[PDB]
Amino acid sequence: QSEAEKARKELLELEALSMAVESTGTAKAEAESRAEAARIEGEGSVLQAK
Amino acid sequence: QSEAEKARKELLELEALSMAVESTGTAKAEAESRAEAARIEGEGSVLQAK
Repeated sequence: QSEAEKARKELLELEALSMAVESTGTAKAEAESRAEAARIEGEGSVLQAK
Repeated sequence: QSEAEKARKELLELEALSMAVESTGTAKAEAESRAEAARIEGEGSVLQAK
């Protein structure tokens, strides 16, 4: 079990990176989809006001 | 049982590291996913206000 835990620490160190990529990708993809829509709506609003 | 406890201390000393990696990786992955989204929303908000 001690040898399994030496190996398991490295697996947990890798899962911490896989979980950071999956979480940041999801959060960034949603936030950037809102930022693009709000910029399109904002640039459109400047012309509509004109 | 005394010989088993000498070996078991080393296993528990290793599990304390595995448990620190699993807990810190989970906490960091969530917090950084919020920090990235809140930065995208903040930089987007500066342009929307402009």
